[PDB]
Amino acid sequence: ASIKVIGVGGGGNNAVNRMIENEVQGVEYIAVNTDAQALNLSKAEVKMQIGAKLTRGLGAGANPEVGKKAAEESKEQIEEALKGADMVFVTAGMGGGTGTGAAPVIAQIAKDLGALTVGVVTRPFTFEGRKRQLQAAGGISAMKEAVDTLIVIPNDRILEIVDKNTPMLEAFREADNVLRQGVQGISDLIATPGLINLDFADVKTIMSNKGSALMGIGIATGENRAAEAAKKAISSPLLEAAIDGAQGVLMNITGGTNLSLYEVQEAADIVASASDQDVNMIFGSVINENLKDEIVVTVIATGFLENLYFQ
Amino acid sequence: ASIKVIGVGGGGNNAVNRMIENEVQGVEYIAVNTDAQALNLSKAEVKMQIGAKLTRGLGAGANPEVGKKAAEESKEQIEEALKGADMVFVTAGMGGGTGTGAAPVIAQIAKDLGALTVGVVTRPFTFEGRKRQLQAAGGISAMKEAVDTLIVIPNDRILEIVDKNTPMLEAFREADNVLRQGVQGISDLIATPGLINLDFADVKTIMSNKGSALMGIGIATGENRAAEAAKKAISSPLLEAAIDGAQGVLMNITGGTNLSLYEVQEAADIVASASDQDVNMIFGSVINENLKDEIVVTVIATGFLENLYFQ
Ligand code: NA
Ligand code: NA
Repeated sequence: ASIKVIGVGGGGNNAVNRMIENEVQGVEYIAVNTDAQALNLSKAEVKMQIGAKLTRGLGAGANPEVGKKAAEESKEQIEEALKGADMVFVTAGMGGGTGTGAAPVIAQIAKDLGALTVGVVTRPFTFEGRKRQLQAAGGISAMKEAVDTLIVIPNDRILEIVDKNTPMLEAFREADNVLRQGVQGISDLIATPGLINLDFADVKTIMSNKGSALMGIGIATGENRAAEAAKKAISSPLLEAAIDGAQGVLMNITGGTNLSLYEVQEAADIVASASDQDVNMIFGSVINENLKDEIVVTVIATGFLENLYFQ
Repeated sequence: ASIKVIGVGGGGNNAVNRMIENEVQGVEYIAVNTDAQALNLSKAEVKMQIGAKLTRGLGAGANPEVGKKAAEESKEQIEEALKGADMVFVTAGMGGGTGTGAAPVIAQIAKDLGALTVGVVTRPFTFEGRKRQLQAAGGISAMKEAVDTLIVIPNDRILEIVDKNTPMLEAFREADNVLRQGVQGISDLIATPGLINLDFADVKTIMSNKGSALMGIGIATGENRAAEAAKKAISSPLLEAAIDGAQGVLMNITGGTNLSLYEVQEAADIVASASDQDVNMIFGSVINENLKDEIVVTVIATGFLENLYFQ
């Protein structure tokens, strides 16, 4: 019901701006940062500088311990901002100071206020280096303890989706779009008009597994678009483990006014077929009138036990 | 000081028997099973049938939920057996009913009595099938929540170490020997006479990280045996992640009376060199007079964040 999306650090702030630009419905936005200049580029109504005394508005120096202390020092302000939320999406890039350190604090605060708490985070590109990778892993570990479900987006896999000539700036931009998709894929089903909506209880079920979660996105146009987009979503490089490993599955199929119930069910069947016979699966559909013939299928698959996929 | 090794199910019971056969010092042995016939093959002084009413001595039917309930029903008996332990090694194969379900209960009991609680478990061979793999992953997940450190031994990697003509029976036997090595590698350093012993506090440090732990074993003979065994241990297929990912490292070098302090330090240097500059590393050495020219180096590396190594 009351849904808040809280963007923590640069990548999270970008995901929040993308949602606002795209007029995503039914949610309140909160932008959090230690970097006051980055925060002043936010489009969010609620802009929350944390660590003012500690960081002086200059960011966390890529130190997760500073992001953490900043969040701890602004605990009261965060609690007030999230008060009464039924669901909170805590969205952040991992590997820096602010996202890595503050997001897990914010997540535990959201849990403590009684919110269904969903983390949506990116693992940094390998090109960012080993220190970024290691810090990110620390953050992902803390986030996993602090949320109900943690959706982890591997940025390296984005480089498998986009053109090989994609510039680095656009690669980051695409990462932040995938973050936005991880949030909107779920929130739209609860908040926005479609052929099939889900209530909080429905979502709440699959979003309360242990392990971690992954997402896949598929886009298609043309007569066989529903089957094609559904297969693309489950075959997505973002979905690093096959969906038959998942304990729960949510499917969102979004399209224009020419998307039919038959297409929704056909896509759902394909996803169900690739899943465990005992999966808990839910699905919905929403209409975006700016789509003509394009449809977008987002699968969120939860309950992957990390130990099963250890290299 | 008071060290207990508790073998839970068939694989754990085998590891316990191997230690007893090899006269491992300084530890008390407890064998646990739901299968009364398997338990009557134990050499352990304390033999603990669990789930007598529930399973009638016939085992858990490969159902982890039955192993769990059996352990829960014998909680009092387990608490009495472990009472006062300073350290408890909970050793089990994962993927069956008894090991998978009972070991995590036993581990949390050991934690609740104030023991430093180390899990040493095997992941089943792939040839055992998908159901075994999935059950095992569930168990590893529960064990990780219930111990201070969880050492995970991938049985498939044993097939990379042994002869390609090794029969299946001997493959299982080798798995259970690696389990024993995971326990004795640590316990011998606290309990058994050597060039260099470690006290509880020393171990306790590296055994209290988060994430999971891995082990590597190296064996060599001849003039350059110490350097060779140390390099073999850190290059071991059992050590599925490179040791520079670890937060803590223990090295045990064991040999006959011809093993020198120089050799111990040389091996320790090689291990330290391959580790993170900021690793917490400890090492010791013990003498086994039945070794002539052979030495054995065991590395236990703790604090691997599982998310970092997700496929
Ligand atoms: Na950041
Ligand atoms: Na068993």
